[PDB]
Amino acid sequence: GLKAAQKTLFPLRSIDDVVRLFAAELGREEPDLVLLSLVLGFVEHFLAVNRVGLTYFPVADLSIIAALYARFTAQIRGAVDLSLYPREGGVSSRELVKKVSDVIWNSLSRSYFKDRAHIQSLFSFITGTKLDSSGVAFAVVGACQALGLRDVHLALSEDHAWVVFGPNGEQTAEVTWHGKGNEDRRGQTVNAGVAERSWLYLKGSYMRCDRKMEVAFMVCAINPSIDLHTDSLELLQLQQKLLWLLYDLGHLERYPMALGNLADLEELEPTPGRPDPLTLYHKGIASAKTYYRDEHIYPYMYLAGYHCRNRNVREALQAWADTATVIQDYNYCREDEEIYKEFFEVANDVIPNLLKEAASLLEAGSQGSALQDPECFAHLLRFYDGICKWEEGSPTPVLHVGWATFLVQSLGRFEGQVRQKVRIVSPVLTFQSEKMKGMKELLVATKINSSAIKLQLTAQSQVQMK
Ligand SMILES: N#Cc1cc2cc(CN3CCC(Nc4ncnc5sc(CC(F)(F)F)cc45)CC3)ccc2n1CC(N)=O
Repeated sequence: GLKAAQKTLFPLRSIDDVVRLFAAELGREEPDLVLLSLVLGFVEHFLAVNRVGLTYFPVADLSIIAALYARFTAQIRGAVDLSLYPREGGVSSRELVKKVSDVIWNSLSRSYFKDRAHIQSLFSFITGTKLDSSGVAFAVVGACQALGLRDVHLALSEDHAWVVFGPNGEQTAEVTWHGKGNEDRRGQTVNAGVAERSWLYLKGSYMRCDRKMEVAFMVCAINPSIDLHTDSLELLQLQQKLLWLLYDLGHLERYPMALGNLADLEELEPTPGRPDPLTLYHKGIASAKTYYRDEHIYPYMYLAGYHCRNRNVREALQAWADTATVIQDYNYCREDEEIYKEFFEVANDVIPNLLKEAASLLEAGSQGSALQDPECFAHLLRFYDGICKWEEGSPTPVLHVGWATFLVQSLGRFEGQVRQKVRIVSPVLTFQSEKMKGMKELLVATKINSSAIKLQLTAQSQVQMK
């Protein structure tokens, strides 16, 4: 509107007043995305971007928020003439969605760093004419709600955002960019990406948000970071409370990554009487299994990261083996580079550092070490198996000799007598990839044959002539 009933909690003088606003909005038929995003971006601005003058909480006065809201609705209503796009069926057309996407896109500053913090909200859009990639998608959905287009909803993968709309909410449209130096496909469907079985489009098992999930998205999108070394405790507390509000109302049921975010917040500062972080990570994974065919990677990455921080080697390896078991049934496509980067960092940095510490601790007499547990060696092997299987049939390869050195080093952290105890069947482990099936021979020698490993992992045809 803003409607009279939306205004009665103002001014917001505290974290808990913001929470009350969210609770009130979530109790309405259609929570007001524009109002909520402006409020979050306002408080984020004054708690993370510019804390000059801060004494407790940046009071959000109705006059200030209403004026921001008016700037948004005036910009959208002036630019989008709904009479030019007649709505058949109480649903929107592709042309109308593209128009809204154009209006947001064309409003943005000509030149800015797209990867900077605090450019996610409508507050950034109105005051700085800056949005990040998924911020543009959110803004298009907020603009469509403001226009009365109840069918337009946010669609989310693990690295991208677009909208669904139209009859039965069955249409898809690109509304923002993806990555850096990819050609924009705004206006198009996502069918080619679903059909090529890329991770970016999750084989079609992406999130199709309702309004409540779009609220959850903006809450996950809060960025408490003040700088590299410093987070806003106020914004961490706000995000954590809003996530629990959403959780209690049922709106994180179909949002795996939000559960992982909340688990991470609880690890940092536990809320008395709430589920442990581990419980929450496992609920994230359950969500992915239940609603998204177990086709998501981050629920397992979140779990693994928690075990890695707690130096739980065994359970970190199991979770990373599970991440690889998901990825194996995708094709590695152009525009999947963020998930390649994650797997690369885990294989080539995180696991080696973890195993190096484990090796030192073993030398010092640790008992029950992952390095003496053949089931842990099997998890490491299943992690590599899934990466190798991922690469099979992909249009772009994954592995290269830069991975092989770390594989040899990681295998060698397990003594031969531990490695011997895994039974590789055609602990028991079965390999899905042809690369690992050929490597089986090499995996039990007391001294691993480094060169042969390297040849098998990279499928390098020849050794040096001279
Ligand atoms: N092990 C481990 C591990 C844990 C872990 C945790 C993270 C944390 N990120 C996990 C993903 C999370 N992303 C999200 N969280 C909620 N909602 C959304 S919707 C969306 C798509 C977009 F942006 F809208 F286009 C992304 C996304 C942002 C936080 C990143 C890499 C991680 N790793 C891999 C690593 N390299 O350490």
